[PDB]
Amino acid sequence: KPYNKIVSHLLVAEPEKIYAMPDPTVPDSDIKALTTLCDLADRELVVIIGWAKHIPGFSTLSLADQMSLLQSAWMEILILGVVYRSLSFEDELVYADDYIMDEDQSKLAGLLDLNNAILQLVKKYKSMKLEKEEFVTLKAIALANSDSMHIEDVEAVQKLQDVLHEALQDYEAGQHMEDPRRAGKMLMTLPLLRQTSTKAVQHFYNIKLEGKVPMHKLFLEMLEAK
Amino acid sequence: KPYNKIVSHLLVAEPEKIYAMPDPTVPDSDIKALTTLCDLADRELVVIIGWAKHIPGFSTLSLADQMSLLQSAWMEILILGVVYRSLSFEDELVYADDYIMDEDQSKLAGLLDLNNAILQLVKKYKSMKLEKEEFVTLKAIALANSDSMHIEDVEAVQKLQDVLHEALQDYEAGQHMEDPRRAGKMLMTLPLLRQTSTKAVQHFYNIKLEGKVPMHKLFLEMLEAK
Ligand SMILES: Oc1ccc(C2(c3ccc(O)cc3)CCCCC2)cc1
Ligand SMILES: Oc1ccc(C2(c3ccc(O)cc3)CCCCC2)cc1
Repeated sequence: KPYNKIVSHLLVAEPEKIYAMPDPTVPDSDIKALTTLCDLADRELVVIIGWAKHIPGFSTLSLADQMSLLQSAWMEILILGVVYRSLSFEDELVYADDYIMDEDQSKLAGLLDLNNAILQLVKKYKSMKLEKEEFVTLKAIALANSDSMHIEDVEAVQKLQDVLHEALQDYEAGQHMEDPRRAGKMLMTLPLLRQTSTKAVQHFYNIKLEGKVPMHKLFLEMLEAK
Repeated sequence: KPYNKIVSHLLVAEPEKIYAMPDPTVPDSDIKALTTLCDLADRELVVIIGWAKHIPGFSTLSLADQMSLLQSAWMEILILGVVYRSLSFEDELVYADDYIMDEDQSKLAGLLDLNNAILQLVKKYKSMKLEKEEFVTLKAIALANSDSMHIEDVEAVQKLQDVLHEALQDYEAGQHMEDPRRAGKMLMTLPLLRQTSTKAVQHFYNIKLEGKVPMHKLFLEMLEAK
């Protein structure tokens, strides 16, 4: 009756934060900002692949299904990270401790509209007082619930969805008795995450095609997987 | 302890079906198919505005907030309708009783990819054995949970979300004791609905800009509202 083991487990499995390391020799530009961001994403993708797979049941899926889930969910997982890191800030996005974007910098990078949607996600979670326990559980649910069209073992993926959903249910029933509908409210934040991810993928795909911003192999593989 | 009044109420508030009435004098073409579809959407938008509103609390919102919710959610509500009408079919979308699209017709209309996503929604709901009670409750939740950036009374909209969520919870606790997580599973279908809506809006906005397909005023107002 002290809280849910899956939640406890996801908390200890949480990766250490990564630095963006913008090149201090390079003049600030939209190209610099986008290059720095895509480089950070590439490195975070490695972390995410390693992180997944720790999710109970995930490593028992075929490598194909593991890949399918990751290829569908990666943008949502990246976005939920920057949202969480940004909860204590106002109108700023904490991509990394050394890379915090305000409205002006978003404009300069051509990301004002996209970043404003991310800020909408932040605003909603601030109102809800999203906890770390809830954040890690939602990242794992976003992975399991990512709607890949290419899944081999649909029943096994549904089972993963269920284990993680039950964990959220249990956590909320124990920790948040004042709100018998909090788990559901948390699940109801997922559509805006999906919407913002969908738009972010299209945006960076367009940037990929325009050919002006260098991108690493893994990030390109993940982008091209949609 | 017989089922939830909000669910009962949404069932009786369900609009009658509408016909597409493709013009039988016009040769089949992508233009004919898209014109017929946008015309059907325009007429369904009127129905949806009338339907909303019957949702408890909805008419008590400012006209601004009523409009904001409708302008954000309309595509999701239209899509959930064609999904529901299509549950008893295989690889076909029942836009209307007189307008059922198979894979070949989708290709001809340039909607193969979009319609395939809608078919993914259908497939998931078929597996879950979505009921009419659950369909109408999800349409109302999609309206309340539509993430407009323009809401005046955020607390009032959150209250609407909560009333409808509680209705789903209650319905599932009474009707589906075999699955204590069914309400949550239903909420977890909303991200794919949002994703498919997001893509459909962009697609028809592109068609709007290309200027080849005639569109009526209300449909244009709703499209331009995103
Ligand atoms: O932790 C993150 C989150 C998002 C990101 C990206 C991002 C996504 C959306 C956005 O509005 C800004 C940056 C960088 C650019 C490539 C896609 C992912 C990078 C690291
Ligand atoms: O009941 C509906 C549902 C969707 C539709 C549209 C639709 C949406 C998505 C899609 O893949 C096909 C048609 C018609 C074209 C204008 C947008 C809405 C019309 C009536």
